[PDB]
Amino acid sequence: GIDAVYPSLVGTADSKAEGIKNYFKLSFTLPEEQKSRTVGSEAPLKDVAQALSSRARYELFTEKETANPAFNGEVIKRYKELMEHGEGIADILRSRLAKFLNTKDVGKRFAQGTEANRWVGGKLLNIVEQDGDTFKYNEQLLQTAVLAGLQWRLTATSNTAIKDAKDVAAITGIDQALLPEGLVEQFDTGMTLTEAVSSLAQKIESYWGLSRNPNAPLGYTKGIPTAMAAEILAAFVESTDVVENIVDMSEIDPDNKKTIGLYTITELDSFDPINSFPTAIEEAVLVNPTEKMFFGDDIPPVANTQLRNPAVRNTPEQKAALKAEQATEFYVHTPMVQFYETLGKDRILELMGAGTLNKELLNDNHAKSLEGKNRSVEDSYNQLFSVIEQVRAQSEDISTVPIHYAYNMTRVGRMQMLGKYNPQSAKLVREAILPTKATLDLSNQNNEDFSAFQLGLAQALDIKVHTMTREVMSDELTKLLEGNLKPAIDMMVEFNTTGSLPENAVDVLNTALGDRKSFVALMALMEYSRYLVAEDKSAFVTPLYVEADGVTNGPINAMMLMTGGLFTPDWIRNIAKGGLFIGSPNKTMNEHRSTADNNDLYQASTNALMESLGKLRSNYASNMPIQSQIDSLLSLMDLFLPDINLGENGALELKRGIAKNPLTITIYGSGARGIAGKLVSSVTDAIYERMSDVLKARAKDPNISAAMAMFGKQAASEAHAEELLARFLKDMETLTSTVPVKRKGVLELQSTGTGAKGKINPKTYTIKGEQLKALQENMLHFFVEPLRNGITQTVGESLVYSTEQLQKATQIQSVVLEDMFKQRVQEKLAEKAKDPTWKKGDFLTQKELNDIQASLNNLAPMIETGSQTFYIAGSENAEVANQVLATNLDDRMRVPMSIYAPAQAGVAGIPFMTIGTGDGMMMQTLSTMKGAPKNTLKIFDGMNIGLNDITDASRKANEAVYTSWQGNPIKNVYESYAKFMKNVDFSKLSPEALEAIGKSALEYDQRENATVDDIANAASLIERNLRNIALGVDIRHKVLDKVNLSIDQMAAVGAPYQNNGKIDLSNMTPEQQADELNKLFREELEARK
DNA sequence: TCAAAAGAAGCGGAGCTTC
Repeated sequence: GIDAVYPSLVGTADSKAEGIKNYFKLSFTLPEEQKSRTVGSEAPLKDVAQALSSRARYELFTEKETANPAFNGEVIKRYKELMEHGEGIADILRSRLAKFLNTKDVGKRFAQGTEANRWVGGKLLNIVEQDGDTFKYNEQLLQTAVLAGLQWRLTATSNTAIKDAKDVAAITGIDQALLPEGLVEQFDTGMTLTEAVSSLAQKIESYWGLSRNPNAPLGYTKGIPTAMAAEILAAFVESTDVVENIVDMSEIDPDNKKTIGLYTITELDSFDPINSFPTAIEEAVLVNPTEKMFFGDDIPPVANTQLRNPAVRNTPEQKAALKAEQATEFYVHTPMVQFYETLGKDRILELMGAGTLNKELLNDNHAKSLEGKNRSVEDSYNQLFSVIEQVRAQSEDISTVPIHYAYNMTRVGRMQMLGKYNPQSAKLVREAILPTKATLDLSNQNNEDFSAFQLGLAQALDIKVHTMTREVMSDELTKLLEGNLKPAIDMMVEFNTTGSLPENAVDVLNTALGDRKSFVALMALMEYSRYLVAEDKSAFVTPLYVEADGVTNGPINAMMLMTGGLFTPDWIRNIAKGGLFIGSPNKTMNEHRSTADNNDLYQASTNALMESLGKLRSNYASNMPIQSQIDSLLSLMDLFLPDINLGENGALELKRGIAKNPLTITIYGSGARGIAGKLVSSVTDAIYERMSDVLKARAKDPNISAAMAMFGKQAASEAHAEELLARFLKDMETLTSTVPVKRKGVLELQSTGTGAKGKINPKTYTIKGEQLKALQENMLHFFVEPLRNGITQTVGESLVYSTEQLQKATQIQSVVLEDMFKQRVQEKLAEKAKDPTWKKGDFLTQKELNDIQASLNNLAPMIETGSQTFYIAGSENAEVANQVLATNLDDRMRVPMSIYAPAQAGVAGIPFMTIGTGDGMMMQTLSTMKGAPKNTLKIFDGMNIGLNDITDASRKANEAVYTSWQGNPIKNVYESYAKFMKNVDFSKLSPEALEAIGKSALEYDQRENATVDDIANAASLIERNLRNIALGVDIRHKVLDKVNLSIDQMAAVGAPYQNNGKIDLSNMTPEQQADELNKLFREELEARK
């Protein structure tokens, strides 16, 4: 079969033969059902080029009757030029093989018997054929691989993952808090070797259309395609389709020896016809294209497995979730597209980005951040227009072309729309392609329709819609439309009348919006002005939406899901700030915020921080030098952060804002040091920006006061702008030269001998490493520490205990799985080494890996809820194989061998379960529950709803929130950890893993003098802890369900979900409610007893 | 801290080494 297709390859397809053995045929086999239309073709480049030569030829080749209408003349012409370029890549490749065969007589040595086809750099020799006194590529495999390479070149960038700080830190080996400025931007805008080759390899093997033989070594099944990828990547470097950049980390940190390769794909012109249809190749080659747009009733198929987690199948309920979301039709809203278009890319960059930095006369570091904001917008813009260019071809009226999007479930159970730039992920696109729409009767402003319309406009305009009633927001929206926004409204009216914009459109918009500016705000100004000129106001069609938005969702979900003790009154008040109201029939978040408590969970945190902060000062009341450090750190923040306000007499006031991100990531398991670095970065980002202001201040006057140029705004006078300049230089002084150190459980100031000193240069200015670290330590001990205590005091110690036990449990388990998998890989390799057909370079077969994985089932690597499946340890590390998989023909581009294997979890257990059983389970529920809202856009912790169904959809959302609150993540972990605890043997563990386990289950002291039996007893103690917590959470949930509850967590609209609790707890203080709930609690315990 | 990983290259044909 396979030999009949490739009968001329070099070698014998028998692992037991003595001479050259051909590992291509030994590792692959023809599939049952055709996957690629090139297998069997003696020249895929020519055949595919012919197939692309005309719509008629295309249709026949793909055995389809009609072809994408986007496949017209211009596109056809661009694809002809691209095919000719494919021949260029092919020629480069053929020439590289020849050079490889000549150097060090590899070719001659290979023909004489040297098994060079097994070297990390010669696996491609498995696809060559004998030709005279040398070898040559098999044209079918080569060309097909080139076709794969062309598709990848056209759409790889758009499919890349977004790299945050964590990623960059892991890649570069530089602490996340110390990354220079545009470093993250530089690495997010390029691909690492692994990222490039991996996606390229996947594409190549896919186009080859064969199947992996389960009994073939991974070194070949994965190696041959990866080796082909490396060569194609090298070829693209030679052709300049791809730019390679070797980043030397020794400059950005003299101690780092890592030199990292970065790969960027030369972008095509935004107006290139290929963009209107960049999947023509993919769609001709693959019978089941996994890269295309979905129009009409061409619905996306349902992913069978969790994203990048083949070991986990999407449960039946999750599959139903995906199906519902993928069936939703999205539509282009022409007015917005025409607006973006009339404004133009350049002006949207000015308006929503940094618009033209050409005046490269602004702080060097600030300039790198501004450049990043521009990129995100620009790429976002071109991607939106490439999409409408294809849509446009589908029909005469682009507003009526239905659009479907593929989705998939992630590790933490979220339904992520696939693709970097889409409605779910890109704000710019979100306002252009919507699933929402409604026909409203706005003829009377007393109608409910108008009231929904106002809600939509107000929320888009940044009015805190969930903090007031419809009525009150109705007045606030009006005062704004007729106020600061009127000039922008009038302009939009003209735009929706003649199609033109003034020359000062950016200024009119920027001035009318102020900090309310955003893409959704542009939609609001657009929709209101459309309504104004509308002929028939009684039937206004708009995609404008209202989002049922979760209030402090993550922290509230955690409190609700993992608090496991008796009920507390602080807890009852605090949980009310998240939508759970006890004894208040039909109460809404709007009434709660305006009538009972105007402070949300972020504020409560900030207020607890302020108290814990004042407390810190007392413990050092006399220590003048410490008081001054705190005061200086507080002074620096007040100088640049809006959330801090030191006032005249010293009154310290804080906004809920400074606790937003920290409260959130502390729920995702973040450490204190990490939070501190985030805050520092905020400060520095603002300083760098103020440095640009100064530059721009003296360019506007060469004599402006240094102080006046930097604080002319914040100040009210001269000597005043001098007081601020005095605080700055002094704050940067004490903060970079002196840092707090915790000794004997007490704080002590220590000099760094690396303080900031010298004449400030507003353009070169930069807060370096040793100075960033200093700010970091001050921020850590004088702000974050008290903030962390405040957070804990707010969410509850009980919840913190649960997350600790959860982390510990999931960690310990991840360790064993990891150590065991690694060991059993070492045992098998130990056998293979005794086999004459095997070689040190080959790894194990997929079968041998599937067996090793199976040998771990009894350790319960999976966590089940009944509707969701989690595999916390799952990952793709290079640690298991610990070896190169393949290199290019120049002995470079050495790609490490990655294997799907369990790894240490760290704190990952927390985010996985809180997100998974929290917002993950909720949205899943919301899209599959009886009467599931239709035509919405779900973004994890919020849902966009068309103006016509905001009431019922919001209520269903709150109901979904309620059923997700019936979850018990700890219980699920208990179930898994308990099975694990009865099959694990801590003596089979290396001292390495045995030590990590001790860290989680044993208190620092007992670690050294700890036997296997010691950590086994402790680990066993953790089982009981979880068992107890799970039992508590379960009682609370049942008890809480017997009382009358009103839930409005997905606030905005004011449609709370009523649980019909029979027991009435109205007319009671939280204290009374706690005692009553505990009576039902103790009572329920007895029941079980 | 979750969402996905992750250094390059001589000599020799793996994996130690130096930057």
